[PDB]
Amino acid sequence: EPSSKRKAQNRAAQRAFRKRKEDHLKALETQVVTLKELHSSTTLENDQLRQKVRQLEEELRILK
Amino acid sequence: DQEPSSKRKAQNRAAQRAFRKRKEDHLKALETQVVTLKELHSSTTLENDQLRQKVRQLEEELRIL
DNA sequence: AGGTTACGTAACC
DNA sequence: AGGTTACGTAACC
Repeated sequence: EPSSKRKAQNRAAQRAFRKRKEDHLKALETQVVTLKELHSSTTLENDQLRQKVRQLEEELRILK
Repeated sequence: DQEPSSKRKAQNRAAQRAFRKRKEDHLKALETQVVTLKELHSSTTLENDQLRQKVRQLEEELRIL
């Protein structure tokens, strides 16, 4: 059977490990919410930029 | 004394095993989703950078003639 | 070395 | 009722 010191170390190592898993879980939950707002905004900017390119392409098609 | 019955011990084990499974299934799903989202962010950002260049190439071409 | 894998214990709600 | 909260145990690498 593990010594009193090894027992104590296993409890502490698990306490720490358990906390890191919780921190990581919460960090991923926030990343999905953030990366979803980030995706919805950069894709809206791409709509405006592709419409801006379609505008300049016909404006060059006309003036040339 | 106050010790749970053999059947209750078995149920606590089963319930914990099932709880752990659900928690891990959600972990793998999030990990996958965050990867799908990160690569999508990197993809639509490269596109945004291509559209910002295509909006300057066409403005230089429509500035000379 | 002790972080990690792996499963358990039991009160609590 | 048993899912959930809360920690522990120890071998493995």
